[PDB]
Parts: sequence; structure tokens; C-alpha cells
Amino acid sequence: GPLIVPYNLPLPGGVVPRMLITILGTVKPNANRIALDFQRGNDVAFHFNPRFNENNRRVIVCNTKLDNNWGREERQSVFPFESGKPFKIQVLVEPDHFKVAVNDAHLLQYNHRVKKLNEISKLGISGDIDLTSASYTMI
Ligand SMILES: OC[C@H]1O[C@@H]([Se][Se][C@@H]2O[C@H](CO)[C@H](O)[C@H](O)[C@H]2O)[C@H](O)[C@@H](O)[C@H]1O
Ligand SMILES: [Cl-]
Ligand SMILES: [Mg+2]
Repeated sequence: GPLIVPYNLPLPGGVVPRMLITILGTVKPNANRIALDFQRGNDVAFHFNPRFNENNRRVIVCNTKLDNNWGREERQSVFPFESGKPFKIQVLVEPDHFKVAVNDAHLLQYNHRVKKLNEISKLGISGDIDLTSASYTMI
């Protein structure tokens, strides 16, 4: 039941521990990239960036953008997306980190570099996907 990409999901009052964000969709055939951008105004608190061709390898890049400057990248070779295939990304907000799971398997955690979780009020979803659903609940 598509939404059009790029898609902005409002996070009113920011994020809080025990908040679970669920993204359903399908990777396009011959995808180059996916990006989730958790934004505090112009800053990017948490950038989650699967790259399907970085020097002919698949890698997940996580980072934070402060005052338009990217910080130190945390990379992950474990790559559970496939071109043409449906996925579920779950982002669980915990007190000290974002926890990410894809297709019900734990993938990575990302320690909070931005401390004002209550100001992370937008999630940008972009890249080579068909978007079915983006929602949140409290667990
Ligand atoms: O992936 C596609 C793009 O990637 C950036 Se990589 Se530089 C920078 O890195 C940040 C993470 O530290 C963010 O992922 C930015 O979006 C990216 O532009 C490079 O300029 C090119 O390869 C371009 O084609
Ligand atoms: Cl902060
Ligand atoms: Mg295939």
C-alpha cells in the first residue's frame, strides 16, 4: 500500500526509551542505497546507510551530522538486505543507544551522540525502496 519516497515521518516531542519504529518495504532491483535519517532540526542524530556498492562490497554506515559536519563512521559488514526483496527494519530507542533489527534479527546498536532525544522530531526515509509502512508504538 505504498507511500512515495522520500518520506518524512514526524516524531512529535522527539524519541523516548521503549519507542519502537517499524519500517516495511521492498528493496528495488539494482538498489544503490537506503538511508534513515533521525533529524534534530538540520543535525542528523542517527544516519543509518546501507550501501549496496561501496568499492564492490555491501556495507552499513552509521554516523551523526552536527553543524553540517559528519563525525566518525561506525561500519558493519553484516548486510541482511537483498535487491528485489521485502524487509522490516525495527529501530528500538533504548536509554543509551538505538538498537536496530532487520527481519527480526539483531543487527547493531548506536550509542546516543545527540543527548536531546526529545528534539529528534523527524525521521527521513530515502533511497532505492518501495515503502509499504512506517509507524511507531511504545513497547
Ligand atoms: O553513497 C553514495 C554517495 O556516498 C558519498 Se559517501 Se560521503 C557521506 O558519508 C556520510 C556518512 O559518514 C553520509 O552517508 C553521507 O550521505 C555521504 O554523502 C560519496 O560522495 C559518493 O560515493 C556518493 O555517490
Ligand atoms: Cl544534544
Ligand atoms: Mg537476488
